Amino acid sequence: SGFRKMAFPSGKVEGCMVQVTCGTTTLNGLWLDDVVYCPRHVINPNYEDLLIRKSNHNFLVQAGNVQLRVIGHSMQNCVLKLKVDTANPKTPKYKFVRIQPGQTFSVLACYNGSPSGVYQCAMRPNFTIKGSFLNGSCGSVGFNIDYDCVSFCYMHHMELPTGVHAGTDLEGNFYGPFVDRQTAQAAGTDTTITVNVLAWLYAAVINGDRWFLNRFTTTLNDFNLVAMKYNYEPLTQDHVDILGPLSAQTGIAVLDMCASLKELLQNGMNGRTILGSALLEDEFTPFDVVRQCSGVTF
Amino acid sequence: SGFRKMAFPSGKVEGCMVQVTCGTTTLNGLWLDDVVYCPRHVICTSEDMLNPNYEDLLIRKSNHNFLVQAGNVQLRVIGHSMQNCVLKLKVDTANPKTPKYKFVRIQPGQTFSVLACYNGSPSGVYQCAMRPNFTIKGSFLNGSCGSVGFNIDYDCVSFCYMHHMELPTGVHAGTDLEGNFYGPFVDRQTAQAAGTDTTITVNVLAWLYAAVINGDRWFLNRFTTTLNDFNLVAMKYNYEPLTQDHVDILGPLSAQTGIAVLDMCASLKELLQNGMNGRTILGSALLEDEFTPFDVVRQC
Ligand SMILES: O=C(Nc1cncc2ccccc12)[C@@H]1CCSc2ccc(Cl)cc21
Repeated sequence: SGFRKMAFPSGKVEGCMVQVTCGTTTLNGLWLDDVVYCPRHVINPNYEDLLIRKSNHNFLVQAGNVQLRVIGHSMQNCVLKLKVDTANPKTPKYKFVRIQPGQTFSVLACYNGSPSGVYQCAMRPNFTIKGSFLNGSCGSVGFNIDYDCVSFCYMHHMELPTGVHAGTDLEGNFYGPFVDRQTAQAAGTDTTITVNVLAWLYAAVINGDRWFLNRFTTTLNDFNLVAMKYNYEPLTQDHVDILGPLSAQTGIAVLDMCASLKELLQNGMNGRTILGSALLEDEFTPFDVVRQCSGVTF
Repeated sequence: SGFRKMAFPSGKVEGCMVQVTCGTTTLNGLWLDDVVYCPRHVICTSEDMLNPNYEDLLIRKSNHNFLVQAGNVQLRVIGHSMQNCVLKLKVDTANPKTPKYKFVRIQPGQTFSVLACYNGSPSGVYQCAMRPNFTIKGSFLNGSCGSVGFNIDYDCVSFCYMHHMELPTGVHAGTDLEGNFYGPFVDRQTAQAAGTDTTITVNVLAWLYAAVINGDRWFLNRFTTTLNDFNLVAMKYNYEPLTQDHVDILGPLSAQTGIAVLDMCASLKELLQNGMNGRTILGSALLEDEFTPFDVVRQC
């Protein structure tokens, strides 16, 4: 029993964190094989013009107490790739994956190439992450672990004026309509990840919290008309299919749980909590719920 | 900016997790140097869990009865001893991945990271606090016994908890790494219940200071309070008494924000009286109590 916001074990990623210094800017790098990936803002910015002026010895890369020597550099979108002479012996089995809004991942927050914390979060529908980062956290990475394979999905680049964070996939493509420069940028109005709230309501049922259940069901269209009113993302037939295993396990049809959610949105919690929360939690995917309520290991 | 419940990076602990099997029972072990630490109840059978005589069950065991597995490698047990509720299995190989470590016993209100494991394989990491009633509100299933709680400070891993059991309310009980249980619990299947839990007041105050550091001030008020008046009110909401030690501990956060501890106590009293009124503090509609004053200074 119990339901916690759980992150993947970060060990396979800790062995990849390095410090990257260029000029006065120090941030984090991801050392995989003989390449160090880091935000290109380490170099009105014409990044082609800025990178051409830099030589390999301008980038000081530090892996623990060992300085790696840079033997090449190239840019791929908003990520700088520093070719190093040494392949990381701790390189795990990995993939670069781009995630969709609503998908969750673990973030290994780093400062000066040293991991300081690990937390679980979700890519918001507005493409920001509500992370916890300070100055020097740039280059910190988001990931998921599948068996023995680390799927890198995020690299931190900046903080928006509202305190939320913006970054790219490992190929340098930003999540969201953001650019890597000091300019007027704002996160769009956020919405609640509906499929994730439903997954969390199923997790509450699996943990013995049933007070919010009711005899009612709803059509997908009627639920979505309610979801639009409360700034909740539309629930698709794909989401309903994805919730299938949890619906079979608890005996509560997805549209039956949708009527519970509709009543919760119109009436509130009434002083009650669900899994120790007075708000509807949306940072657990259906897969996260199954994984935690079954104990899958890595 | 931002405030998350952050766990320590678990890598230094992952390289210590092993599987320990004794008969039909399989649980997790912590392999540090040439010793594997695990709950002693790994030696318990079916008609043993109610009233086990661990000394009697252990004397009947030999080293080869304990199967220890580190990844795909079976470690050879060359000795065994019991220290309180932990079994110490001497192995023939020192863990090359052993980090700099200490065994520390924590007090209620202290937080730590838990590396939840099944079959010696880490599955997740989360943050939690030792409740005032000595239980932890963890996320543990069958086979998670032997999973450990820890903090990392200056490259040193301080092991503070080892998971042993789940109480009937879904809360968890365990020991420090010397085998001493936290709370009035025993590693027996006899009727045991967690005491009434209370809110960790010093942690709620630390979290209110974290909210102020992050720009949220809506809950502040023009009032102050005496420590005694705060404790009389707080106890009525099942909040732990705030001691002068707690007030001293909150000193640095009080100096940083410019809000005296007793002025923040008056905001807390008012929040307990009024509730949040549809508002949130650091993305939460409840008062968070699993961040210590030290965690707040660390993260903010
Ligand atoms: O509680 C125990 N195991 C578990 C530990 N954490 C989470 C669990 C979730 C679900 C089922 C079992 C879980 C064991 C076996 C049951 S009776 C018992 C009595 C005393 C002692 Cl020390 C251990 C145990």
